[PDB]
Amino acid sequence: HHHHHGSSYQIAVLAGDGIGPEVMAEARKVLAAVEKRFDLSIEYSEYDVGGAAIDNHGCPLPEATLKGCEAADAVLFGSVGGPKWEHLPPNDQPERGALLPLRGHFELFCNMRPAKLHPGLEHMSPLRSDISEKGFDILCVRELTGGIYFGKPKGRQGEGENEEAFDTMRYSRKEIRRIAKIAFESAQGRRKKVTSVDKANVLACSVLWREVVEEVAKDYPDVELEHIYIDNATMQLLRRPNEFDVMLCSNLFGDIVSDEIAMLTGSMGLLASISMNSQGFGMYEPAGGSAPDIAGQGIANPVAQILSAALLLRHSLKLEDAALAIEAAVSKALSDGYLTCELLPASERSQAKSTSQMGDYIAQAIAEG
Amino acid sequence: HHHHGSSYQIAVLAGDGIGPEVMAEARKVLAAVEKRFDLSIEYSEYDVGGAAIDNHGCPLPEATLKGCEAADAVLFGSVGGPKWEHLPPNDQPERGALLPLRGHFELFCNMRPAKLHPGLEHMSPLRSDISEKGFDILCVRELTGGIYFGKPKGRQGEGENEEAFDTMRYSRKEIRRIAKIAFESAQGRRKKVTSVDKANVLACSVLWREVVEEVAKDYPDVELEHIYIDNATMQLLRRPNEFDVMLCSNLFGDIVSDEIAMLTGSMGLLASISMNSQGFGMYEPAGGSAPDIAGQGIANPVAQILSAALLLRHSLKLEDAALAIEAAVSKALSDGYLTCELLPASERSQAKSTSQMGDYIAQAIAEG
Ligand SMILES: CC(C)[C@H](C(=O)O)[C@@H](O)C(=O)O
Ligand SMILES: CC(C)[C@H](C(=O)O)[C@@H](O)C(=O)O
Ligand SMILES: [Cl-]
Ligand SMILES: [Cl-]
Ligand SMILES: [Mg+2]
Ligand SMILES: [Mg+2]
Repeated sequence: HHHHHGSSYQIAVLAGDGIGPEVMAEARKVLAAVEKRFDLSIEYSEYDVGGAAIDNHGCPLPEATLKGCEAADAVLFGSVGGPKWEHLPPNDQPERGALLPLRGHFELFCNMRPAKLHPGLEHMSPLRSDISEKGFDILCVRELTGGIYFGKPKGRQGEGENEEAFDTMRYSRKEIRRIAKIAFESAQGRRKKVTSVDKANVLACSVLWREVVEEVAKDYPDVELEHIYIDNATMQLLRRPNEFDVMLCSNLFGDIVSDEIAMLTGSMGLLASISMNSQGFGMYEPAGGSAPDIAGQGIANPVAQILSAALLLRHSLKLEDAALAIEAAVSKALSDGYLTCELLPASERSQAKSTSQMGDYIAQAIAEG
Repeated sequence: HHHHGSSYQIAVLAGDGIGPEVMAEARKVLAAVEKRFDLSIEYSEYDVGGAAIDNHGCPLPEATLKGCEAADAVLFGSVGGPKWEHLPPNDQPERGALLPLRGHFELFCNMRPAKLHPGLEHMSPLRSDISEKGFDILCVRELTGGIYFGKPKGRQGEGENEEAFDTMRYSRKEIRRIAKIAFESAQGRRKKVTSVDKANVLACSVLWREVVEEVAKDYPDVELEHIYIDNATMQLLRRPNEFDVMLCSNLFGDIVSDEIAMLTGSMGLLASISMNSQGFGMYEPAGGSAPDIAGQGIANPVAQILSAALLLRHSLKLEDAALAIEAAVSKALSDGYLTCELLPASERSQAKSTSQMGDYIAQAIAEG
């Protein structure tokens, strides 16, 4: 879809399952405030995805939803999955079923998961206090359309005790180069360090990864490159998270490293995910899941979904001041002690703010300019 | 080679860096144990790793491979160092010794026991309210299948379409043999197995989870749960006391064991068992060759010493001898015999040397 100057921007809204819809409502409330403020013309089109789409259409990614994403500038996505549908066959489940085909179809090779310890919440981290007091801010860049996720041969053959399954990890120089360039450009604008995570002592793919990373590293002389094996990286993120800036990982290794870093913040309800292609189209979603055990109770933390909209404004729509406004309003809520239940002790449950109290505060803070 | 009623044969492969100095403490402890229990053991020493490169021109000399073939078990140190890290990859110590050993000897079973020792919970990089509760997690890693040894591997093409590939493969036989060991291990511990996979993405993990469900029916007293690798990395942070045995494929077990080792904050205490179906195995510290402290007499020998205890239990079936070493090491750690790295720098004068630790532990076994 190409945007024309003065036309409305088009956002496909795919709220999904569980807490998706209730936090999406708060992202739409904060977006309405931003639209009025910075003067925007945005149109929204809602589509089912995930378990909601299994329930309404019989599959997790209906053709009408694919077509609706194709017509938009950007997708604001909630979360999918839940026990209702985990009995289902594999290709048929909400997450495998919606997320892998979305990524493949739109060539969303670039995943970026920003995580940091926010001022005054260092204590909720599961790290020892002398480590969490040091802070960290780590951007994970993960290659999303290659490696072992999409490689073939992939399947199962044979019989008796010798029946075997197989998966193939594959990477080309073109695929490694595009993802490495995003990690180095990111690092150039942050603290100028890329840690590339591989298993180059075992995997041919990682020997090639490390070679092509070294090639691209030549074009970014201001940025320090280091390499680390995936097993050692899980250890070093525990011991010295303040020493990393941008992580650059393959598809499986980035799946792992981004989750470990997310849990090290102790505040996953704050975390957002960007999945983009080379034309600037992307989907923007909370890193955490559909949390079906609390769906509908108004207790979910909507900051991850709100931040997802800020990153959509910045990355796809290039509406930079609109994005920073959201981010400032979120930070003002968190420092003015507007916290949801999972960011307070169990004894302070009655000071917790609801999903809608949080969105109200953040939307009001946007209007205050 | 099998054991007949005669002397046991151990092959000693000390390797590089701190390998020799902590092997010396392990040999001291073994001498005490052979005296107290009247054991009959013969030892043979072989170069491996960079020592082997420097002396023989390759990291796993044919003499070293044969010396292991002739033994009931191997006591292994560590290999690697910056002197050798510039060489072509197959010529380097680790890749060139460990992967050929594992493949040659069919060491499909890797076991890495990890726990917070009493009084050292504060070493963990976890928040105190988590670490103070303790944990003890045994990682069972499948060691000779999956993407480590799968074929094909290599490259195709040229320029932008130069591409590389690796293949993860697993048969039912390979999943069932390593699942059994996790279930037997759990039955002797806290009766829970957590199988770590990525069954929403990998065909090998769909077959892993099916074969693990089959094997679990034979151990109805053990709780089975499945967890995806990315989530397992987060749940081991928040609730490590809730896990007993982890059951993992080769790459997933390489990653999960390393995260758990760092959750202890005391990697100098940790040992690794690599065994085959015949009970032959190689027993070694989980930690590396630490060349920047080699020869200083600062290295912690507990992981090497505990490697010799596990060799006695798993390969030699000498349970009382194994338990003796474990009791002596626990005595040392609770009686203020701790090395450099287990104490604040401010308390360095209270730290024990490599040989002071061996002496004390050997002295303690010499006391019934
Ligand atoms: C649901 C699953 C296929 C997915 C992945 O592995 O990428 C998820 O873990 C994620 O990280 O977004
Ligand atoms: C050196 C490397 C090949 C090896 C492996 O990946 O298994 C190491 O990380 C280990 O855990 O023993
Ligand atoms: Cl991958
Ligand atoms: Cl594997
Ligand atoms: Mg994931
Ligand atoms: Mg490892």
